[PDB]
Amino acid sequence: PLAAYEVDDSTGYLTSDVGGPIQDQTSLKAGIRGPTLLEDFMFRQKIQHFDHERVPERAVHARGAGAHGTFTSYADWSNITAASFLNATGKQTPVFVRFSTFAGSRGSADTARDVHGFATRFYTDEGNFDIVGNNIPVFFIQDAIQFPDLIHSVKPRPDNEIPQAATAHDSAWDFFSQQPSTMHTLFWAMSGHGIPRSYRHMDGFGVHTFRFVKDDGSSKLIKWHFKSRQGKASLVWEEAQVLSGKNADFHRQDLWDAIESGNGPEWDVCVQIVDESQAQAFGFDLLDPTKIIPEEYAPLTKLGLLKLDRNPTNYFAETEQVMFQPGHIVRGIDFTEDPLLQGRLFSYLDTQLNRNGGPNFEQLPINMPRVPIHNNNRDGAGQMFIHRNKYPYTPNTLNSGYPRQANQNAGRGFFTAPGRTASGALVREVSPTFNDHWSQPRLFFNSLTPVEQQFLVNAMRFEISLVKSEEVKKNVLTQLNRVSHDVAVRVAAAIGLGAPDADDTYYHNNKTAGVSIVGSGPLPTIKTLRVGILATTSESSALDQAAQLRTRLEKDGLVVTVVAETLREGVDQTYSTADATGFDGVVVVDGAAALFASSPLFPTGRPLQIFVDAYRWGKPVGVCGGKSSEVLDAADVPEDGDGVYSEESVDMFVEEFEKGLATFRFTDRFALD
Amino acid sequence: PLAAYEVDDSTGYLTSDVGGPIQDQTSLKAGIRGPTLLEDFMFRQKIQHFDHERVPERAVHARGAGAHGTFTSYADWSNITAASFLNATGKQTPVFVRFSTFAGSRGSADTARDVHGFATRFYTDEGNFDIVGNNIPVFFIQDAIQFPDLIHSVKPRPDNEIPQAATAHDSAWDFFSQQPSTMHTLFWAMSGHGIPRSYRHMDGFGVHTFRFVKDDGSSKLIKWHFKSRQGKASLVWEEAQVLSGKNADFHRQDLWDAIESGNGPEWDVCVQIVDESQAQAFGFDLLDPTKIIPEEYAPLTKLGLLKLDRNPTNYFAETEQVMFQPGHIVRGIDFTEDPLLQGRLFSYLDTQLNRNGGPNFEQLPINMPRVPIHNNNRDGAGQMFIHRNKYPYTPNTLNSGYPRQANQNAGRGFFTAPGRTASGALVREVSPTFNDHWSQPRLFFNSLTPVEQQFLVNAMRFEISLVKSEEVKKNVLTQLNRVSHDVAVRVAAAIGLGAPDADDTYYHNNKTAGVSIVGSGPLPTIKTLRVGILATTSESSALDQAAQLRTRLEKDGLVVTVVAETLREGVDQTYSTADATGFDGVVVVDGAAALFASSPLFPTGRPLQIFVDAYRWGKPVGVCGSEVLDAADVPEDGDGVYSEESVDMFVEEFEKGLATFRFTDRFALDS
Amino acid sequence: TEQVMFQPGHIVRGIDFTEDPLLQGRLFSYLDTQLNRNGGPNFEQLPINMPRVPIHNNNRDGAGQMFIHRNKYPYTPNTLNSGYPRQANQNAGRGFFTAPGRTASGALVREVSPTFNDHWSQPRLFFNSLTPVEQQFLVNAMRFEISLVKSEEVKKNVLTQLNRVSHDVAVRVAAAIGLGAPDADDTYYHNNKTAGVSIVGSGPLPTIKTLRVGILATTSESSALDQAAQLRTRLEKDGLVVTVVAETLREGVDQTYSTADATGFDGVVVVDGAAALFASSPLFPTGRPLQIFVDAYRWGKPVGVCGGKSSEVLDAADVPEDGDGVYSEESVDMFVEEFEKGLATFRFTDRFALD
Ligand code: HDD
Ligand code: HDD
Ligand SMILES: [Ca+2]
Ligand SMILES: [Ca+2]
Ligand SMILES: [Ca+2]
Repeated sequence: PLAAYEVDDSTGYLTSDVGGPIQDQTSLKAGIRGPTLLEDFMFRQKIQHFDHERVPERAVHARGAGAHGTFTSYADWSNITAASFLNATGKQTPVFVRFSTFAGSRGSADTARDVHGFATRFYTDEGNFDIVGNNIPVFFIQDAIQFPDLIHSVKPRPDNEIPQAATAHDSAWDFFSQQPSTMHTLFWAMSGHGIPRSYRHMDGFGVHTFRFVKDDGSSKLIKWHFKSRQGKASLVWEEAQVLSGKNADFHRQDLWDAIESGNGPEWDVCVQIVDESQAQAFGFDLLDPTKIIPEEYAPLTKLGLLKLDRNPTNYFAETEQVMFQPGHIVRGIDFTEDPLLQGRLFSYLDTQLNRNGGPNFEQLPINMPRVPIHNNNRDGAGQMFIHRNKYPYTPNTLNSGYPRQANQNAGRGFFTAPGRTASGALVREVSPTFNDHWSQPRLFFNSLTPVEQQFLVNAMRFEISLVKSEEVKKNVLTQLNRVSHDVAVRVAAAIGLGAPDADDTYYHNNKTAGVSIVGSGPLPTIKTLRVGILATTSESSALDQAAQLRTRLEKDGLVVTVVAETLREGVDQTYSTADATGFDGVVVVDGAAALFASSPLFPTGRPLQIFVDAYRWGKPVGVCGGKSSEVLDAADVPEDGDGVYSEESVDMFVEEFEKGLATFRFTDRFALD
Repeated sequence: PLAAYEVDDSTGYLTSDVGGPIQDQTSLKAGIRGPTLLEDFMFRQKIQHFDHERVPERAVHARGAGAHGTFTSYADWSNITAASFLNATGKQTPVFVRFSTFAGSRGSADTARDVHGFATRFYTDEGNFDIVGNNIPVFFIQDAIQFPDLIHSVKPRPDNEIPQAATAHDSAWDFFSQQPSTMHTLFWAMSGHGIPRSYRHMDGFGVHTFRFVKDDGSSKLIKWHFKSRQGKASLVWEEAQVLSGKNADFHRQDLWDAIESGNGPEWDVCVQIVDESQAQAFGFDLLDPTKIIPEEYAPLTKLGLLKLDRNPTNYFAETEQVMFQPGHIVRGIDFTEDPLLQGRLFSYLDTQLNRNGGPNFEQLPINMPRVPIHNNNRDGAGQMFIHRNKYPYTPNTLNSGYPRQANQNAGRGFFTAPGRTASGALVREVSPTFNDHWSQPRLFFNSLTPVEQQFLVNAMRFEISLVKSEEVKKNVLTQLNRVSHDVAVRVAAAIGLGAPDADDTYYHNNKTAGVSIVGSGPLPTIKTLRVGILATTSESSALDQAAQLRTRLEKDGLVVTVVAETLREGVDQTYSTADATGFDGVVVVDGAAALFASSPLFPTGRPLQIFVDAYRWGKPVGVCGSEVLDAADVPEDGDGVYSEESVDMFVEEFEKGLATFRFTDRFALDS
Repeated sequence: TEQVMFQPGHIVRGIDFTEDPLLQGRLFSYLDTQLNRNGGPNFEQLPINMPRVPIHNNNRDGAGQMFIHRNKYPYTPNTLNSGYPRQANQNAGRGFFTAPGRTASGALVREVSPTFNDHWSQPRLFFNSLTPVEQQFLVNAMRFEISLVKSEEVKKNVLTQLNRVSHDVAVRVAAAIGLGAPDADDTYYHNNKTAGVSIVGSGPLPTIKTLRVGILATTSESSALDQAAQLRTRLEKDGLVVTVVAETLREGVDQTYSTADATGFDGVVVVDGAAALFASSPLFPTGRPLQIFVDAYRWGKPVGVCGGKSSEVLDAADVPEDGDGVYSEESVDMFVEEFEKGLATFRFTDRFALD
């Protein structure tokens, strides 16, 4: 896809950047034990390059990972949009997607509790079109001017830069409690959507209302929804924390691996579409980025399929250097007067100057379009083009009036939706239509399962209990209470304050479909899911059972890891490196039962800790071979529990265990208030 | 110390950067539901600043933390060096120190297994002097030109950028096994030195041989050693991994807290001093940065005290922007022909152009000297001075010959040690004197305790089992076996390969003092160490027990956290947020026994897991008030296990255990 | 000077923008372009750019950050820094505020207001307001530049636009470049004038202080230097900058004929003791002394000979004694009094031909 820019070093002699063959292993010296010479250009070119390898990390979403793929349109969508990449059944457009967390710096853990980015570039035949989205459909704030306040509050305290990749400190919760617009996103981040199981098991949302614009100039309002074909799934917090230490790269590795194994993830690219006249028809303002349109009021139209199926060749060149902009817009789409979106337009063009160090960042292979470029932009540091047109001004006669102006009527220009209008004073004021900060957070909460609601309360309990200021904590309970009195009461319990009296202004009982994770049924596929098989070298029997299990499980697309004391034929991982965070389900072969009752080869109690951890975190666990009580009794796991399996028959074991993998989590193991 | 540069925003109205009062909470729009206007300069100035907040992270040592302090000279050292900061008994020089890991990016965890940076700036009355050191006294490679090879191999694989902050992958071990100079630093990194308990519980080393130069021109060869006065301590690996998730900020938080509480860490700044004639006298070449001088051959001389006692005011401005250079040298010190050192001098000047974006990085407050600057450097982006001298060239008459040249005999100039010499062909060749890559790794290994040796084998077992390539794994065994056959046998066992036959060229039995962690006796102080008291709100007796334990422990300078199901008066932390990685010792109060036998307030089994984790990780653990110890399966007769009715008897025992710090009998040994 | 970074966005309370679509865009440009010049976002921290009042805001970090901020809670709204800094606006803290009478209405358009469409009437007003010679100078600048335009079609297109402002201008510029002017097109012609835009019409200068007088002398006669010295004293008293020019430097001589040029002077005086120079030396280029006097005259400057013998200098220069702005007195005092009026007059525009 970027094949034209690739550099092959599978053969040949080392050269400088200017093609002179050289060596690079010993410095030039005055004598064998002498000082290094200034004239050693080999040394200096190589070390200068190294000294300058790094670029500024993104200001937000610094930690992330990307892949190439393809978008395919299901129809000719000319009836609703002029957009070219949507103009034909089966029409294919190359994409590049980067996923990310939000707060953390570029080496922070994938499995922090955070908002996640989901940024998609369509290299369309009428220009690059970016949808720069998140895994959560609403944002914290209602005006782009507040962006640095939010980000300052969420990032580490600036005297000591503590804590990394976390909202669990005074400043973030001070901001949330003083700025109540944040409530809706906060509730999302405190649910399982804050700790998704993988990039593949989350959705993407454009967040803002945009416009679809036909060639005749008429427009409709839309929201983007990228709906996962892998299903929605999350971690539990106490698993996430351990995972952040055991494997900071979990999400990027999961994505890389799924793509390498031929299981590249897929989304349905959907929109909600409503009329301009419905901007305030739903009990809120469609310009307000803190609100969703409940699916009951407007259903998804599936536009096409997004599949990621190709890993990058060089992470830095492709993933680190990709520079998205919501200003990368194409004919057939337009902006709205969402004051959050409005300010983003400025920010993303400006910030790339910081990252790239110069104005020619669109010339980087990953940012280049796949159609010709005709304009009078010139010069700048790092200019890679050699322009032939020596009259780069409009209007001209000396280049015969080229390039020609493009617009609604000619050259398939972008155009602002011609129905759009402005009226009134030039104001720095907030629309009173934006003022209800609480009803939609309550709607979201109502729509979770009882155990899911517990998980969310328990996340707030965790975070707020780490806030040092009593006053901030009181202010936090004040805002929570406006969403739900019960939530305030339950989180106050953990922090030894009293909740304030019920304030019912915004209370209600309504629910909406499609926002719950635990409620979304079993996963539609178990391909790529990870099964750990805990075995031993001390019994040839155990290794036999493991091999039999492997054969049967791998037939169904599961990634099987056999664990034992030491590596050898058929064993993938040692107990020393193994951890429950590494598996979606854990099986002990009964040949290995003795290990679950000391070794220099692994930390004491490791085999049993993996089983106990997996059970406590809600995963399918079991013993295969028929003798289960020694292991289960050691783990305090009840033989009759949901998602606990015990069979002698390998075929029967796997048939039951695979249902448990699709269920994914057994939530009956978590206590409720 | 940087007070002149401080900005106070505790009062006043919001202004732009040019002092015009503004607001910053709502955009300017055409109508109340209208589009944002280009003429909103309040918006654009604020968001432009934010857009440009980030600067490139350091190419290595990107993850770090810093503090201000003071160095105090013990003596007048004029008899060995001309260095002004060492020229009088009791002479004080402000310092700034940054500690770091090595491989990880910004945000990665403090408790990765890694080499650690320990970079010290002395703002002397004769210029800034930097010692840019590590916690390990030898480096991987023997020539600066190999640095990008080492770093590429150790940092994440460049197709997918995995794994973060770790040598546990094919490329690192490919390089190690192909470049055997790496063996000595590798053995250090695979020891407890790879996972120190804090910045305060590690030493600092200059690594290279440098020269001390007297005013009379004569020179001696030296090594810098910063010897911790808190003692040396490490984590265990299985604890460190969890810690990296539970608190990535563990080291920087430990440093911040120690300073805030009046317990700023101290080091004795030391040197080994030897004659120029002894360059090759110790069985290796003093120019070779992969070798130590055993303390048996050359004892340490204490020059003065380094103390850190002041946290920064703004992390970015001070810690992130501090730009160290070994080129920051002062009269009385000189370089050697160490080819690793030689190339560092180029690198650290060049690299600040990347970080700062321009040539005036020395004008940042944290980089400024504390004496006047007189030179003819001019212009450049971000120029902060207004130079009065309009004839900035030498030689001149129009500025009366100023600034004047400084040298050995005038203006206290820096001078290259005058005895230094060069001879021979201009070569890109390695000295044969560098060729022994294995003896000193074996020296180091020999000097560790039996269980220390086991930890190191187990770290290699852990990492090498993750290396996918069979051929790389075999190549690694070939190298380890040249250091020790027994090491190669023991790590080969974990990876299902056969160890190669013993090859005894570099085997020996010698030991050297001062390199072992577990062997270095109990900690000389237990101030700052963390005790978690596990209690319950369901019994008032439990809280009374915890409160009484608190009073007695805090007297002795320990940081006490009382844990229970929920927060209230006397309780610091919930079981939900508590972890054994957060404590140096764990005490259960009798009255809370029931908890160790389910709750919506914390994950199932959390209270007993803390206690069990702590025990298995080697910590002092106890019950104050056998029921608990049974449930935990912790033996009452265990070293570092405590069981006492009386709070006074308990504390007195338990504090002895905190000084011992780790009970290593809890770890299995090979064969 | 090099580092000063101006912005129209540097605005204060009591002033506001208009919807001038040129002004509007400038506001973006000057903030952005400083990133290029400075290489980073902290350009307002350069000494020449700093304000002379306290700065209170939550801008942080960036390359070249020179401040050490004490406020560790730089976000609004906060309680952890007690709500500081406080928002400033019309009603509090002397905030900037957009003029509240300001309003917008209509479609979001990339369209030009028809109110902007007269491009020619005001150029005509400007031209009408210049003096005849001044109009000739303008025509001649156009003649100079347009004759260097190589494309025939461009030159024709230029004549088209010129003709819409003034047919006479089009005809006169066209004569120099060998094309015909298009026929008169009177849509925008008029005879209106406006005050204060003319240079040559704005009367004598109000002060001659700082103006430059070159006195051309010689070392060959000790009387020439005595004359130069008398003139210097008289002229410097009135705050003129006097350069005495001779073949070589010495006490009283400021520069050599070799470095001297008419472009260096607002007026040129020859002391009649130096007449023989105006009639070869290794010390300056052939004919330099006469050339300085001839250039000065032809460029419209006051020129003169002081001492009483003028005819040899004036005749060699083809300058008429009775010319305006040509002076010839024996008396130093009388010479200076006359010459200084010529310096205020500044240029003698009768020396330039009209169409
Ligand atoms: C006005 C400032 C501001 C506001 C209000 C937004 N952000 Fe943004 N965003 C940026 C300022 C910006 C940025 C600082 O300009 C970034 C950082 C790196 C970059 O290229 O743009 C960016 C990064 C960026 C990334 C990473 C892109 C990549 O992977 O390279 C994603 C996914 C988003 N943001 C998503 C959004 C969502 C869904 C928003 C709310 C609807 C949002 N941002 C609000
Ligand atoms: C030729 C390249 C070169 C080589 C051979 C070395 N390094 Fe280095 N080091 C760098 C090039 C580098 C650098 C890339 O230039 C850094 C990164 C950021 C910086 O300011 O300098 C640096 C960072 C740096 C830091 C972080 C300083 C801070 O806290 O800001 C420390 C502590 C060290 N290194 C210490 C060492 C030691 C003890 C070495 C072996 C004796 C050594 N380096 C070899
Ligand atoms: Ca904070
Ligand atoms: Ca690798
Ligand atoms: Ca730059």
